[PDB]
Amino acid sequence: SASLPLAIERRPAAWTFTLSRPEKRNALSAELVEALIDGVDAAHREQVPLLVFAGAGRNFSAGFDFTDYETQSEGDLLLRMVRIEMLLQRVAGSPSLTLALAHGRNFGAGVDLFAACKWRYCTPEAGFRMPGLKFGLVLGTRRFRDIVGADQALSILGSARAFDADEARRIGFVRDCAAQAQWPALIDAAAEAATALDPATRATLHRVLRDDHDDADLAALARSAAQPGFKARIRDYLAQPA
Amino acid sequence: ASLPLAIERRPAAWTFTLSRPEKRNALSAELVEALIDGVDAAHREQVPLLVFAGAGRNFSAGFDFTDYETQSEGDLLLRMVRIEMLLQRVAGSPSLTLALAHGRNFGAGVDLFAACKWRYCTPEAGFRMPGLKFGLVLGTRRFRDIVGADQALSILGSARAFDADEARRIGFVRDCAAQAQWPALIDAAAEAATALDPATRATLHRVLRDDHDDADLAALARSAAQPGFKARIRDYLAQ
Amino acid sequence: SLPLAIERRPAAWTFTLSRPEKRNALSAELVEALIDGVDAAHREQVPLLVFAGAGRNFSAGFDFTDYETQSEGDLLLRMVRIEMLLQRVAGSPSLTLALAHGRNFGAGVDLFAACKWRYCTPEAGFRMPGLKFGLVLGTRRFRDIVGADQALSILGSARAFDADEARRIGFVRDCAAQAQWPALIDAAAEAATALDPATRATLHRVLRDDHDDADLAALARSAAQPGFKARIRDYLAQP
Amino acid sequence: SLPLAIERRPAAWTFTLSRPEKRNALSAELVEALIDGVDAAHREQVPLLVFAGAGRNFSAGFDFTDYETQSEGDLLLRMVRIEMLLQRVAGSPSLTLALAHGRNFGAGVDLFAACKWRYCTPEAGFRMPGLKFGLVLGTRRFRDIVGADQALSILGSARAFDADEARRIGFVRDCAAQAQWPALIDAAAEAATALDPATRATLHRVLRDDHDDADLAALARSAAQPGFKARIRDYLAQP
Amino acid sequence: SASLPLAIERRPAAWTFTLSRPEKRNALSAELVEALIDGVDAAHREQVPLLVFAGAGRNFSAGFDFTDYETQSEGDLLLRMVRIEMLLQRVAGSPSLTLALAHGRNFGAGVDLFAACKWRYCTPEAGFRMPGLKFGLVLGTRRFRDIVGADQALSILGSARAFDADEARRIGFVRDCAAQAQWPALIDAAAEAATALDPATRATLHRVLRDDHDDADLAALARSAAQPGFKARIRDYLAQ
Amino acid sequence: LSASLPLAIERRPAAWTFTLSRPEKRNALSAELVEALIDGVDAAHREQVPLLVFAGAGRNFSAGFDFTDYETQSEGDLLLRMVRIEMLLQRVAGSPSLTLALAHGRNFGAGVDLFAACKWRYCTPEAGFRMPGLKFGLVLGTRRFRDIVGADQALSILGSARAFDADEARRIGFVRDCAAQAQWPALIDAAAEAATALDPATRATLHRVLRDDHDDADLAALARSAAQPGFKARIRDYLAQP
Ligand SMILES: [Cl-]
Ligand SMILES: [Cl-]
Ligand SMILES: [Cl-]
Ligand SMILES: [Cl-]
Ligand SMILES: [Cl-]
Ligand SMILES: [Cl-]
Ligand SMILES: [Cl-]
Ligand SMILES: [Cl-]
Ligand SMILES: [Cl-]
Ligand SMILES: [Cl-]
Ligand SMILES: [Cl-]
Ligand SMILES: [Cl-]
Ligand SMILES: [Cl-]
Ligand SMILES: [Cl-]
Ligand SMILES: [Cl-]
Ligand SMILES: [Cl-]
Ligand SMILES: [Cl-]
Ligand SMILES: [Cl-]
Ligand SMILES: [Cl-]
Ligand SMILES: [Cl-]
Ligand SMILES: [Cl-]
Ligand SMILES: [Cl-]
Ligand SMILES: [Cl-]
Ligand SMILES: [Cl-]
Ligand SMILES: [Cl-]
Ligand SMILES: [Cl-]
Ligand SMILES: [Cl-]
Ligand SMILES: [Cl-]
Ligand SMILES: [Cl-]
Ligand SMILES: [Cl-]
Ligand SMILES: [Cl-]
Ligand SMILES: [Cl-]
Ligand SMILES: [Cl-]
Ligand SMILES: [Cl-]
Ligand SMILES: [Cl-]
Ligand SMILES: [Cl-]
Ligand SMILES: [Cl-]
Ligand SMILES: [Cl-]
Ligand SMILES: [Cl-]
Ligand SMILES: [Cl-]
Ligand SMILES: [Cl-]
Ligand SMILES: [Cl-]
Ligand SMILES: [Cl-]
Repeated sequence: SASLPLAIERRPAAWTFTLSRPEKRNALSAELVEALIDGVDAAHREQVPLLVFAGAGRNFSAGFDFTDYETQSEGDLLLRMVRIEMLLQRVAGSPSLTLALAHGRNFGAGVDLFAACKWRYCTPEAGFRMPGLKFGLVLGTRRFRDIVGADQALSILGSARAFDADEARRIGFVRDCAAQAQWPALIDAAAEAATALDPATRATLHRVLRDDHDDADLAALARSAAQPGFKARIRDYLAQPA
Repeated sequence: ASLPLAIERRPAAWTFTLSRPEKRNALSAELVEALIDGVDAAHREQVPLLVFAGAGRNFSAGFDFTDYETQSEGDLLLRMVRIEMLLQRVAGSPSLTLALAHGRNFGAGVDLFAACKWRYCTPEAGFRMPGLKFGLVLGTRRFRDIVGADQALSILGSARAFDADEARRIGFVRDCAAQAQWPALIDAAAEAATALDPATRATLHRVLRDDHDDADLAALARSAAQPGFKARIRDYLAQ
Repeated sequence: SLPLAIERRPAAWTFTLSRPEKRNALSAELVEALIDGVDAAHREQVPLLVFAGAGRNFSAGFDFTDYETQSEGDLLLRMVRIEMLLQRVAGSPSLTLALAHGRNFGAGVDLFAACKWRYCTPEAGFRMPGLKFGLVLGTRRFRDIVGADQALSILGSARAFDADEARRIGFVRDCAAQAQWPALIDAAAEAATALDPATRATLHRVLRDDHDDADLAALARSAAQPGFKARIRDYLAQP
Repeated sequence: SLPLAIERRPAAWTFTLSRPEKRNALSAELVEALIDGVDAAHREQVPLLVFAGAGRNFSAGFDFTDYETQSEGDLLLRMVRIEMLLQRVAGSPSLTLALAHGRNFGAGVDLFAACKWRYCTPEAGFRMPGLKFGLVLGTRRFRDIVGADQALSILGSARAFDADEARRIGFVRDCAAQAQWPALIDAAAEAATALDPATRATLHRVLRDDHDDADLAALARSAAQPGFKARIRDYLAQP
Repeated sequence: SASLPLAIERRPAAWTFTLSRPEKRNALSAELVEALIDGVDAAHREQVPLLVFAGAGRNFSAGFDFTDYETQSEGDLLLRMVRIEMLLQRVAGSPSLTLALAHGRNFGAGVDLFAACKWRYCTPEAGFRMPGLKFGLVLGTRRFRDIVGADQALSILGSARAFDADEARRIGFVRDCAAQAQWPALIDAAAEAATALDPATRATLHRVLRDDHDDADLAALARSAAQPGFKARIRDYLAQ
Repeated sequence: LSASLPLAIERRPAAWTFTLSRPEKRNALSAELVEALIDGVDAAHREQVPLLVFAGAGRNFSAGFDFTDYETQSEGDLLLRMVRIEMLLQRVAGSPSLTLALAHGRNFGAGVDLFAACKWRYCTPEAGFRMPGLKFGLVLGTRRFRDIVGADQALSILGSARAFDADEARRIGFVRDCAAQAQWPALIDAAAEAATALDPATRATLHRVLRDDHDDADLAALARSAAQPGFKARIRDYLAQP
């Protein structure tokens, strides 16, 4: 209880959530997910105009932390995936404007957290992969579809393949590519856009714009991770060469 | 040590008998998996009629809380998800489904009963879905669809018991029937189930059903995944 | 001799099925006459549409006379047009009243079901046996009236039900002898004209559970499955 | 003199409509007072909201006093605020209880209908006449309570109904003399507090048929039609 | 009255609705909105294949007319906004093909009227802004999103900002940037497309293609404009 | 004719290839061909074939509904054939298999809709497409087309009941890319690999989750349009147009 896997910088127009496990590729431990949920909930209570998501170290996030998954039960793993989806839905449906800034190699729920944010930028060298369908996981699927279209989503998710910054830009997954040196200016621009409307009107606008399939998404996640043999499917995937 | 489930296979019907007499037919993970396996097998074979009953003194006491203190929050979530996956399989069955209740029934046990299309109980039977007392949202909309939003709020809102007479009044059971009359009900049900060709029976059930499976599973998952689940169970089990 | 008689008064049009030597069975001609008549009434914004049958009954439904000489496609088309008729009546901005007597079958019962005010003679009978030959017609609209439990029992066994059972389950408002019928029509004409045409249309729209597309799709699928004529043949042989 | 009294106890807030010389008619001020009070209760997560009327009745609905000095826009705005209040009550996380007596009209009946537990005195009456002047207010909520059949009967002829009919059609839980009202409030307070605040909220959300947007849209279209004030004038005119 | 705030040219294939308050930037008074509703209803009854919308003078439309809003009640303002949304829904759901031709600087409900038309063109120098969210108004939101996508809708609506003709073309809001010299040829093409199908089939196609969220749109509009303090929010915005 | 083979089926472990084989009739969909396609697609679904490939022998993919003996057929016969076509299209569009279509030549109506029902869609640079059925009141494939190309482009094409070429098809996202026939074996191999990247159950779930299901609305719209009295006369008038 003395670590800080999530750093939160609070300013009047913006809170910045820095995933802070840089020796573990910002992988989502149960502790980090719970910290994110708490932070996001607090920001919604305080009607923070802009939430910024970033990662310390070499990347944004490698997604689910598979360290010691062998010593966790099938139930333990299901709970952690459910809490991840609950987090993603809170970020996706936020009354705050949300901004994500990705760099390095990003994976799974890490990419989904990025996807849940409305303004999305990455470094020209950044990379993304959502490989979970290889072990039967159905996470972030419809949200990714809503962004890039069903054709591109099938192409990418169906073969559980990587895609780079250029491809991410082409398919509309990122607004633009931007070096880390340009990130402070992007945050300022996002802060200005977020505060252009009052909290109640901003929340209403977000609610009106969003395609809400939260229940379908959570059901699909729950079913996928609750199929008997989840742990074995993970084991098989992690033993695979690429 | 006997198996927690007995399955009997006839041409027109399979009977699933819950058999945990020291545990009030409570749903262990093993029993739920046995039921899922059994119902899945029945569906592959297109068995016209599935019958659900309990050996001993009741239909079912729902989730088995034995040693819940030694299971993780995630273990308990998974078992609850698996129960809902079972309920949805039974509720959406292409087979005709019949449930026969007696004694005192609770929680997921009552929900399993509710998931069946033909529902009968002894005149002395009782039911309670107390799960909302520990924040659990299980079977809520399916119960609403049976009894109406008004009766559902009356019963679930206070998480209270109801007896066979109220169950009949509100449409929760078609009628009451003593255990001695059950083999005859099963025969009437098997005749009903084979009155239409299997594809037509399947179509009829699909056409009639109000499908909110995703909303149901999402609400279940959210409810059981809130931090402090075990502690809420603990507090309920004390009162 | 035309198969349909239409009486036009200012507040009400009365559609009298006029094939009393053929049990008022729905030939393609009768169904088109009905569609044309109902469409005309809708253009005129007639407050009340009344449906009745000359002779011994309301209607025996689909006319199976010479079905063997009609193609699988001809039969599908006739069923589709029946459903399009039923949807026009069910969704009418007019108030609708149906008056049944004698023995009534299938699409005949569905036409009756599509009307908002439903009355029959104490001796009237109803049967919807279409599921016996795989036909899915009027299923959801019947469910909306009597509830999924009662619809499953009646449709899933294709049983005939009487006026007493019809009243019990809410399928008719009440039983009334043919002598009480003109007063019922008068009462309906008054209720129909109690609101202005635009507001009446709005109320009907706001109150209705619309699943017209799901119903037409299910009908079309059910009747277009290869071997339709053969399923009808096996049915028409039964007990 | 204020048009609304609010009594706050630990488990309940009681909103007493307090315009007994004006039949508790809903002025713009009373509607806003009700909205502010209901919003405050929602922020406080009060288990139970009780609605009652001082004097001879529960409420006579929209206050048509000096409507001639109101523009059509003024009337639209007031109707919109009424619907917003009705939707806040109907969708409340609190248990809601309404206790009616005397003769009640329009939006008054709709406020009553928005509450989950509804009781009236043996001599209480109800009438929703707004469709006579083209108003579409509370229509679907009333339908959801009594069924499309009874809703059409009552709303389609914009007719009165007494306590006996209200009980028969499920519009009230029971008829109860005012002497029995303190015990009913106590029972409602017990029922409301049987679940924790978050769970009670989730239950209410899960059980409710939410068509708030269709309801507000229908209301707005009805009251924004050119000539709406003139239709009111015609309906209210004294000869 | 004797003014003609809306001119309607009628031809067998097409009716052209010219907004004709060029000294008031074609702003939508209650009278102009009612004229438009009457005209669009008449066209529906008469099964006109193509409806063309254009503005006289320097622009298409400046949206809601705020002249003497101070002397109108909060209710009067809600009513006028409700009528505008009802108009927009009638245009958006029209069995006719609809064509809008914009120029100059356009605002609010004027941009929404433009958006309600299926084929849309503007001059290279045209500008658009939907600023109403600055005073809490929720008008045309879902319809704009359906055209340009949630991402671009948020980029524009989230800061209630202007966008020019180049941006409009990029985001798919207009078919092309076309000078008024091109407009006769474009109307000709639209009239040809409109009459390619019979009236019943054209109506069916339009219904099948449209994402109908009319009730949610009207509810969101009504709630936004009925919030106590509406007139004051308008006052604040106009002062900026 | 029982000795004829209007549909050739090639069966391999990862892929079945359905080759429409009426090259003297522009691969037009007779009742027999539609029934053969339904039978074949149903069999593949039972056998959980990872990939279905659709192709046409001769000069094209398919000219849609075979009008050859329409005068000798009743209104009911024509309705039934159209309904069975929509049932086929819905089976293909909702397939748990990955689906690939390879178009060449001039294609029409239900032929273009069969192509549209497939997830991976490629055509030669010379391929042409037209869905003219709205000219005779037919409402077939309308919503699925809209879902692929967007309401704007769908209105531009269907509102005029007009042809569109391969360039336009690529531009609007109707085809993944233009590819000449020499590149087709490699595309099929790539498709088979993509199809087998996930296990059968997960593949089926991904497709289910990605798809916008409006099957009932689609079949209702089709049935209404083709059941309107005077259908055959509308067809006659359209076929007389020069
Ligand atoms: Cl670290
Ligand atoms: Cl962990
Ligand atoms: Cl385990
Ligand atoms: Cl990088
Ligand atoms: Cl992950
Ligand atoms: Cl993943
Ligand atoms: Cl959902
Ligand atoms: Cl799923
Ligand atoms: Cl394992
Ligand atoms: Cl035991
Ligand atoms: Cl266990
Ligand atoms: Cl017992
Ligand atoms: Cl339980
Ligand atoms: Cl429970
Ligand atoms: Cl009793
Ligand atoms: Cl929930
Ligand atoms: Cl008359
Ligand atoms: Cl006769
Ligand atoms: Cl015939
Ligand atoms: Cl009789
Ligand atoms: Cl029949
Ligand atoms: Cl039948
Ligand atoms: Cl439907
Ligand atoms: Cl079906
Ligand atoms: Cl007073
Ligand atoms: Cl007032
Ligand atoms: Cl009284
Ligand atoms: Cl009122
Ligand atoms: Cl009223
Ligand atoms: Cl409406
Ligand atoms: Cl002017
Ligand atoms: Cl004005
Ligand atoms: Cl310009
Ligand atoms: Cl404006
Ligand atoms: Cl605006
Ligand atoms: Cl809507
Ligand atoms: Cl809203
Ligand atoms: Cl050939
Ligand atoms: Cl043929
Ligand atoms: Cl075709
Ligand atoms: Cl076509
Ligand atoms: Cl659908
Ligand atoms: Cl249609």
